[PDB]
Amino acid sequence: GFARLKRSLLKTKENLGSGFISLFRGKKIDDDLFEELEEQLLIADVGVETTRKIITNLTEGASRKQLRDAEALYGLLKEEMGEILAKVDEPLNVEGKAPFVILMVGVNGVGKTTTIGKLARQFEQQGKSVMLAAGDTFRAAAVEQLQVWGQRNNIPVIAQHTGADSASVIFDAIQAAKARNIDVLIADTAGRLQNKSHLMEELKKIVRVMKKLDVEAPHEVMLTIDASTGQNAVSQAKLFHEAVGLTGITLTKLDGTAKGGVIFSVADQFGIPIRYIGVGERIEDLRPFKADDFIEALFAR
Amino acid sequence: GFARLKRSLLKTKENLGSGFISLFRGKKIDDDLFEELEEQLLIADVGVETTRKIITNLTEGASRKQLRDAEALYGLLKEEMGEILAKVDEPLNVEGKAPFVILMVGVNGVGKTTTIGKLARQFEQQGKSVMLAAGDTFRAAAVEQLQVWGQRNNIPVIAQHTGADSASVIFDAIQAAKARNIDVLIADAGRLQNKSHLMEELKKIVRVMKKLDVEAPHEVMLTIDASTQNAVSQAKLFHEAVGLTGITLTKLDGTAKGGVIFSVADQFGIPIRYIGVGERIEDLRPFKADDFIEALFARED
Ligand SMILES: N#Cc1ccc2cc[nH]c2c1
Ligand SMILES: N#Cc1ccc2cc[nH]c2c1
Ligand SMILES: N#Cc1ccc2cc[nH]c2c1
Ligand SMILES: N#Cc1ccc2cc[nH]c2c1
Ligand code: NA
Repeated sequence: GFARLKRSLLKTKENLGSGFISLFRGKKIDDDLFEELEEQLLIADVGVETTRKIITNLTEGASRKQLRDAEALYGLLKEEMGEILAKVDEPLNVEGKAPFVILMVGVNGVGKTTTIGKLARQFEQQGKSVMLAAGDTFRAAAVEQLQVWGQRNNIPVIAQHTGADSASVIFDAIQAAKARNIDVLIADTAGRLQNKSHLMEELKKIVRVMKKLDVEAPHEVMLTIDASTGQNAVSQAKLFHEAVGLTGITLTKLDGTAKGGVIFSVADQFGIPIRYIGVGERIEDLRPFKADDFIEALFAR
Repeated sequence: GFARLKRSLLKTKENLGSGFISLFRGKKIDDDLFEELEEQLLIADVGVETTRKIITNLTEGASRKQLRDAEALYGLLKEEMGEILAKVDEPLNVEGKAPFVILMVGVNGVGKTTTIGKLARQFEQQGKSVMLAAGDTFRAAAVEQLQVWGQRNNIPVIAQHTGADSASVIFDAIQAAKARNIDVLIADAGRLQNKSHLMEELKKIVRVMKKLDVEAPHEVMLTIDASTQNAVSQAKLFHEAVGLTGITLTKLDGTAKGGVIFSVADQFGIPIRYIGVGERIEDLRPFKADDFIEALFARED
């Protein structure tokens, strides 16, 4: 089962889920064993504190049943890691708002703009009318590409001149979305790396200006991060969460990275729903995150 | 690849998968719509019981999600139909036995003998040695076709005179396969005229097999023809008569009634090992439920 997800997770599977099978084969449960396991979890980008949590519950659970063969750790690990992901299994529901405003935050070059396009096309396939706000206002090439993408797919894109105030663009977009009975408004934002404090105050300004038109907006604050960037994904999540308060995460580029295990760190450290995972190039490969599917593909033996 | 798979399903896609799109376009979610959808599933050979389950789950999930637009039923239906096939998505693994014995059951004229040849060539291509047993012993023309095929393809075929005891032929083939360290033995009657006979003959075959290897047959594989509820009915008969462990469904291409795969999956819960979607050896595809669903529900809008 799950042949496509298993292929996407091939490099992750070398260290997590099925990768544990060779690590445990014919070993006994002792400190040597748990030390090897901790090393492997850290190599897989699971994170220092998440790994310590797993080893602790795993060691206590082994002791209680007086488990002796390391092979018996497998089911316990699958349960422990499964519960980490279950806590952030919650599909995004955009129904019933006029418009449902998604604020897309995150650094440039990690699939934020790709994710906007795929979400837009999915929502329109669902029968919703979508509009985009080109809030990354100082990147003239990014804004023009977004506008060209909108013209190609008959989706309105609200934009202003290079250097325009992003909070102004997004205000004008909410106003236009409301006038045009738009169901989902997806607002891009700047993702420059220099000067982190400036970007964060810019996002807080956007949120305050939105609330001049709708106090429930933004209805979703969605971070996009790229699994191939390993722990940098965690550090980005922390920065954006502390600044504007995330309500959802999209984790892209799971296919072809050995660092997919960063999902556990993201899930455990923040408890924010992971709404979507990106497991390939298709629109349909931005998949709603389903924890038990992910675990099954990972641990399938 | 995936593009050939989509093309091979175009006729079934008229009414299932992407065939649902025109049905939902601009409609409200009400009983008229669910009635039309139920009728469309039944026409596609999904089956009364399986259709009732799909419609019930879809209706409940639409309510809970508070859906407004019929277009949004598409993703829920893709998930419901995908879950039916996920539950029978276990691949056949023929490795590690001397020989791995596949007992091929099914009626005559549904691609059973074609499937035997394609599997034999696929296994050979993977580096495994293969033997066939001509267990359809009262049909002289069929035995000779199988012998001719084995001659043409340099694969040994164990056979006896017309009217030989099937279980004895298969007994002799397992003996020979074991002596020659053959990796895979594929054993071929499929007469439904007196079904009480055919079924008792299968139980005799299995009993005799177990004299030489208590694990044999390692797989009991039914073959049925997707272009034929006859295929649903043959699976019921063989399922109750013998313990099926796998199912091959042939001729999915060029037929517009692709729902039998869903009815078979849901009613019996037996793994679907292979689907035949064309004339080439490789068009007998190891079944991947996720690939199949994606091809069936592929949409470009
Ligand atoms: N998916 C997606 C996508 C593809 C191209 C562009 C260009 C600007 N935004 C885009 C989004
Ligand atoms: N265009 C624009 C616009 C309109 C109102 C406010 C309020 C704060 N920024 C704004 C920008
Ligand atoms: N693939 C295949 C195939 C087609 C015809 C016969 C007849 C006896 N074995 C057969 C195998
Ligand atoms: N050829 C043949 C054969 C040999 C032994 C037994 C035992 C039961 N059936 C058998 C058939
Ligand atoms: Na499968």
